[PDB]
Amino acid sequence: MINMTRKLYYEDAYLKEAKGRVLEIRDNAILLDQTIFYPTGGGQPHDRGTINGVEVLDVYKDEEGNVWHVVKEPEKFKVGDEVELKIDWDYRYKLMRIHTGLHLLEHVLNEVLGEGNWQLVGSGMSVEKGRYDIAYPENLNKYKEQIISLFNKYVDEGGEVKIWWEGDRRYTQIRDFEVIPCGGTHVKDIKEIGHIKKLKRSSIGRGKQRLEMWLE
Ligand SMILES: [Zn+2]
Repeated sequence: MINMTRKLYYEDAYLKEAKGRVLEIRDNAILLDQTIFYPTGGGQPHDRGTINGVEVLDVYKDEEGNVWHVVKEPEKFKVGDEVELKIDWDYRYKLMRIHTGLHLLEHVLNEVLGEGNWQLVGSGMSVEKGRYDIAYPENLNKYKEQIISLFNKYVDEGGEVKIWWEGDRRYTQIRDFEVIPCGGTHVKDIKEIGHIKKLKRSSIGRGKQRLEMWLE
């Protein structure tokens, strides 16, 4: 079935610039059939950049999961032909390190707090920091330092972050750690993440704690 806008970022291979035919249009929407521009959802913001040197402001998906690229100059595009794609690599790559960071934080937390003794409740990330909302009885702070040293240690050692599909479902995994059902864009190796720049703990309420992490 090709009625689904083929995606390239899932195959990323870190490809920065892309080129693919063009499909229908809306007010600002620009349905396509090729793209390196990651839509949204899963806590990983829509990376950005330029499509034909044009300004991309929003990038999401439709019910059938069709990537629409909300641009600034919609009055410079037809309705069928072909175009070039350019994405803010850095803003992208610095998101992968972050997103891949969170998965590692998941394992690390398992090791330190004990797999089972805590519950992930919320997630998501900004362009600079990442957030992991959790539900754990003890005031996390008493683990700040043990967590960071462990996060980093794994980093240095590095490890392959393999990814795959099992039909219409995509799974990911770091080394021999947790196998996660995430749907974002990850680095190929965690050594490509970097040590923690800062790990702030805060109480979000209802007894839920929030780990915000920053990378060097
Ligand atoms: Zn995730």
